[PDB]
Amino acid sequence: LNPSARIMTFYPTMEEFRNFSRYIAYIESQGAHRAGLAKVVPPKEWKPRASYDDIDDLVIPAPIQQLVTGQSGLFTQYNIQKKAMTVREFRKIANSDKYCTPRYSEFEELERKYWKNLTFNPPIYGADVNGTLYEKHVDEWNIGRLRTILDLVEKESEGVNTPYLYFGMWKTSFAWHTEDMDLYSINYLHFGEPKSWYSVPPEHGKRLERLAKGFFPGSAQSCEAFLRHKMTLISPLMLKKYGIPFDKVTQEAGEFMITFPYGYHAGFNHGFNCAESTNFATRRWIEYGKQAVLCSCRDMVKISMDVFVRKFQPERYKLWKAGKDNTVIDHTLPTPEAAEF
Ligand SMILES: CN1CCC(c2cnn(-c3nccc4c(=O)[nH]cnc34)c2)CC1
Ligand SMILES: [Cl-]
Ligand SMILES: [Zn+2]
Ligand SMILES: [Zn+2]
Repeated sequence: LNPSARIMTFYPTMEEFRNFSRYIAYIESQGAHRAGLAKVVPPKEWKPRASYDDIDDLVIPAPIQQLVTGQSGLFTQYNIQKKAMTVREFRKIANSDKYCTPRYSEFEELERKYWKNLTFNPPIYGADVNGTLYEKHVDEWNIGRLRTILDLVEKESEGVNTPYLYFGMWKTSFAWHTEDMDLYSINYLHFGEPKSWYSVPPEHGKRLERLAKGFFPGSAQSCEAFLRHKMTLISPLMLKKYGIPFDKVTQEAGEFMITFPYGYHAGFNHGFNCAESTNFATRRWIEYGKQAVLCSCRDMVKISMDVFVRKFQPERYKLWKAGKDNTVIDHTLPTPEAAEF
């Protein structure tokens, strides 16, 4: 299924939505993982919070000023940490004449304005704030407690399993990358202006890596997995010029985005908004975690796979420890939990 590897959108009912892990296995049975990114529109009746009029006192402890350098669709992003500020102070700056969104009719027009102006007037991103906007009683798709097998690290083995908040403004960006340990991720857009994404199918990920290595040879010699530094920006026109397959999608308030193992993604914010995210796992991820290429030059996020191999692959434990496990990943295959569909 999904032989084109295009980004799929799902509209689950209230009954289908209630079981997170089962619904993840369902979208994989439909071939959603092949694109490396999927959209899930929850039922209109479901709300994770009754109101967003009570979060002005929330503190953003480490805001980052995003400085961009480059030309011809090739850029490097540098971070400057600024002093702590509240959501109220952040919203005032985000909506001010200096940083607000420019006037536009079509999305294509805004996308052109982004790629033409990303090196001028550096914006401020209220990124990686530890916290949640979900109310305590919410049991459906609660980012703060998904309860997947990723919790086996947490049970006696900065958290990858904990929630993060992202306060955006016009022209704030996220560079090309896969998740830490090639895990899955979940992103919910709570309120505000849209967030646009770019994605490369996992079956074509090595092609993006080869292109990036050719463009930045100095970075590659210093670190094998330099894309994990999250500093590299490559425009969709540069990917098209070199025949790299990719897709695009715009996420609106009240919508979920799912990233899959070894799915490269990048993107930008249209204006003032707030997103919540975390990492999660399925049984299909274990092989991805065992084979993930890690950052060498840095301190970096490293999860021991030992606990997963004992529990889910006891027959291969001895062969794995000796380094003789030569399993080849087929990126098209769905998770074993999708067997019932
Ligand atoms: C400690 N942190 C762990 C998660 C790390 C991480 C991994 N992925 N990732 C992102 N992916 C998708 C969208 C966004 C986005 O809208 N803003 C910012 N970061 C994003 C951020 C950052 C560092
Ligand atoms: Cl608000
Ligand atoms: Zn990500
Ligand atoms: Zn490195």
